[PDB]
Amino acid sequence: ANEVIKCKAAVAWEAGKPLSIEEIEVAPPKAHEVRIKIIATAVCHTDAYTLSGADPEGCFPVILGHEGAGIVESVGEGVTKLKAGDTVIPLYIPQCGECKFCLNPKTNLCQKIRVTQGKGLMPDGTSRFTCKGKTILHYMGTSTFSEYTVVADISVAKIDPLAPLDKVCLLGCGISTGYGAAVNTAKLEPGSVCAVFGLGGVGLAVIMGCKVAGASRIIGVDINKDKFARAKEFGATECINPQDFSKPIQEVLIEMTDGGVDYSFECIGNVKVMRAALEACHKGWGVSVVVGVAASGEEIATRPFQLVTGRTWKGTAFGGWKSVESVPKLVSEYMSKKIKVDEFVTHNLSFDEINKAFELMHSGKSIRTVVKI
Amino acid sequence: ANEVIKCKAAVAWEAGKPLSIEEIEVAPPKAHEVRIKIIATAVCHTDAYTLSGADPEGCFPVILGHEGAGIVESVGEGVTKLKAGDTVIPLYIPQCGECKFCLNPKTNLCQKIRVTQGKGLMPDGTSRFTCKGKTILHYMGTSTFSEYTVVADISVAKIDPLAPLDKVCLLGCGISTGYGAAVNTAKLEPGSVCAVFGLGGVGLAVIMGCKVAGASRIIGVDINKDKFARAKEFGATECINPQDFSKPIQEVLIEMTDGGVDYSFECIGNVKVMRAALEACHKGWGVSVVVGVAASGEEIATRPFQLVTGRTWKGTAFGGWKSVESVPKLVSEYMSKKIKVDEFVTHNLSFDEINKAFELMHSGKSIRTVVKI
Ligand SMILES: [K+]
Ligand SMILES: [K+]
Ligand SMILES: [Zn+2]
Ligand SMILES: [Zn+2]
Ligand SMILES: [Zn+2]
Ligand SMILES: [Zn+2]
Repeated sequence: ANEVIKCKAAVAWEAGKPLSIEEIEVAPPKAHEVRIKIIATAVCHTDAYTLSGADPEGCFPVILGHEGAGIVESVGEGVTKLKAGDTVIPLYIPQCGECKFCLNPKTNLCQKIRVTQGKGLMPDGTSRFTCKGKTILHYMGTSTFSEYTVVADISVAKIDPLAPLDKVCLLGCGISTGYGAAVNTAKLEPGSVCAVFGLGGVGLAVIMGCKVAGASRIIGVDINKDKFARAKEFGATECINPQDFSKPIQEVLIEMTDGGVDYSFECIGNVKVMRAALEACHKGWGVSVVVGVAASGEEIATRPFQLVTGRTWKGTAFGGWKSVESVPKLVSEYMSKKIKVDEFVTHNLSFDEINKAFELMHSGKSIRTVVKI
Repeated sequence: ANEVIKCKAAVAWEAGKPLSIEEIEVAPPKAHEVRIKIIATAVCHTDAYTLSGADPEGCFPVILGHEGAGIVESVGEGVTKLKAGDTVIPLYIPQCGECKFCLNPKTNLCQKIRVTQGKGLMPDGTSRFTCKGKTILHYMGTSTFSEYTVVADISVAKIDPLAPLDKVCLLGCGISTGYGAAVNTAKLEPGSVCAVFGLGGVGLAVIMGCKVAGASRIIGVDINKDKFARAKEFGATECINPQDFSKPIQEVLIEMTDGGVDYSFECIGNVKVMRAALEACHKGWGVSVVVGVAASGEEIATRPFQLVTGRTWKGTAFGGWKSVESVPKLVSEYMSKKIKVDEFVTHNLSFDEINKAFELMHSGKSIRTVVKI
């Protein structure tokens, strides 16, 4: 029978502090749960946001991480679609396929287990993690910063067994989110003129998506010009640094596109840039998609005139992908060379050096650092 | 040859004062212009707004009015599509049919004459109105509060000769705007749950559109319960007065619809209500359409979280209808009984009593007052 597993995990004991590599215990999977051996994981801006303590919903102690890939170690009772050995990717956006959201083609926001997930617990209201006599919380239903994690059986995507996990773990959030923002949320048409604010992992994926969709122009926008080279490699036709201008960035974009862009994407999480992204859109048919997650309490604003005269304000979560059915297809698109993933990896580290990944992100030198468990 | 015409018109010499019935001179139609004999007109909230003086770009003196219907009296050089005797409706939203906007299926905001129109002038930068030696400005390119008006030849919809002008003049703005907001901007699907804020002419037209689209639930929202009866007559499944609840109206609507509405429409021009309308929308797929025009400088706001979790913020102008090609079709839908127009008329007055139409505006079980020229 499935026994308790003693392994290593990067525990976040408290907000504002680095992660600590600890010996933890991972309980066996209960009914409709799956225990996964994490092979590779990466750090997303969101993991850092929660660790900072700025997240009102953040609770400690906790095992963070939501971009990962591994192998099913064991399954709980009732689980038949998955078995030991299956290659998988943990999902923070599950897909029960039965709730009103899963049944509605216009959304991917399954609500079946959100309450418990928000509390860092499995669907039955308890955690499978313990460390030095203390209960350790789950995070985003995935907790990938551990040699072994337990997730709800609806939070699992079974993928191509030949997929390189040290690469597809990135489809766990960043890449999928930006890519989906373009082809799912915006559904931009061939020839579209697009602007992408923020040239990090998500922004690059948006550009990637705009290129796949056939955009005629893709303008990258970032104050850090060191991000331009890679942005162009991904498809950006040109990049502009807001600091090189003495007028609001939206005015710059309107000027260089004769009215504004057809589609804009904010991939930073800055409400001011969000307003700018909307206002840089063309009158009559422009559409701006909010992809980044802004700090709590912060509000976006603009004059209703902007909407009345034709612009549309949208947002997206995990690129609008119905997770369980989509993630496997995204992996296949990677395997068939339709989308890029390898190009997103700028650094590689061992599990013990996971804090360097946070350091590299904060310093803005990297796009994605893959951590080998 | 076309002579100067001496006729009656309701002139607004200054803001805050009643319109004055004056005897004016209407110059003949210059190149690509059309002089129309106005048979019937009505007052829209926008006319009242401009007259109030609370409008920054509102100039004086001016001949207001933009909801009208009449007959072509004469046309200027180069006009071949229209001729004396044609039955028409003046358009504040043109359709030159050649600009980037007119050629784009996603918008109806022709820009060919926007600049001159905003200045109360014809395309050539001059006005065709004079009174007591003073030049009188045009308004919204229509100036229907006159026995005769002159408009750009692209601001004309040629309609069914059998149409009752004392009725279809309302298709000049109010009805068409609300109706189009539902079927063009929202494009709501059968069975949709809707909420309409503001139960005036525009609001009722939105309700009408929701019913035509097959909406299942249509909740009218207004602080004036006197507007509910007619709202139900037009199709509202129920009406609620925000003042009857302690909780913010969006929370009330979310509770009533188990999550929020599929589509909301703000038909008041209040940024606070626009925010409530958006937040009253269901997670994952809710859409809110701003139909009302807010006061200058005022802005709408919300937490980006609302968009990231699936809601969309939109707006509309004249219901998104390509004016010249759509108005004739709308007249035909009225003639074939697909939509209502007669039910919007709550009062009838003579031209000299036009000021009462404005008095009736500031309150009531009054929707539209048709002024017989
Ligand atoms: K689209
Ligand atoms: K729709
Ligand atoms: Zn993430
Ligand atoms: Zn579900
Ligand atoms: Zn045009
Ligand atoms: Zn109007």
